Amino acid sequence: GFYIRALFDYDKTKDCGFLSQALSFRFGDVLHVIDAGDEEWWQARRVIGFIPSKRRVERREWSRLKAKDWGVLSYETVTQMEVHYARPIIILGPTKDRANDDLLSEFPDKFGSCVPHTTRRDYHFVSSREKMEKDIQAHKFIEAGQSHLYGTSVQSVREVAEQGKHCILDVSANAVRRLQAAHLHPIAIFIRPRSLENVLEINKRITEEQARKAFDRATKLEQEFTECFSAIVEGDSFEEIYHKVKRVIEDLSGPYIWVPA
Repeated sequence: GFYIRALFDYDKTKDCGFLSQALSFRFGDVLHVIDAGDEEWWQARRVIGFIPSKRRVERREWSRLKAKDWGVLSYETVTQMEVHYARPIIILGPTKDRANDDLLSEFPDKFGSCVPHTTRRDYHFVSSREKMEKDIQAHKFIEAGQSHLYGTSVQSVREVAEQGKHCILDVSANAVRRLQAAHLHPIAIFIRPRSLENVLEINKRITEEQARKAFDRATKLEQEFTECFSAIVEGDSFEEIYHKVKRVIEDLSGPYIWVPA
């Protein structure tokens, strides 16, 4: 058959109280499709039941958008490939900073921070801003910005990854595609707030206004970068989100991983 990665969560018993041979899966789950003979329902098992076909899932999506005329994600085929480095980590969403620091302090042997370049051991110093600006234009950085310039080079990430540890990247989701192109498949973990109230329950260190801003930024982050996420994590407290972040990292950190195309 063939393999696909789900780009949405699916649980009909949970959503409707309907019992059937339907398979339940979460965003990011890799599914082994054994029989795609039925146009509406595919037979598969998480890497044995039925899941809606690409045709069925999208038809439903397009129908939704068409409802707004004058007023789309389903699955992606994946292949397994071997990796010779430790996968970089990109945690996104509310509390991502806390999760980053705790992983670094709690497991220094497994996680490390890379050495950023700067125009201003700690940093890779660059004398010329011009040379810097050109390297940026030359796609040497996964992400950069500024009164001095700062950037995280593909090479610096590579060094940490080759040394055998997951490199904790403090970058935007835009960096995911950048890393994929450099053949350094990151583990992009999105922490999704279940609601505005949920943000204050997973992050007990911010104000109500900060939580609203956080919820809004999370919503726009999911709308635009879902395909780039390796996993989506939710919870009723940071502890639970942290526990899941660790589990997701482990689950996706083997010598063999699933990738697009």
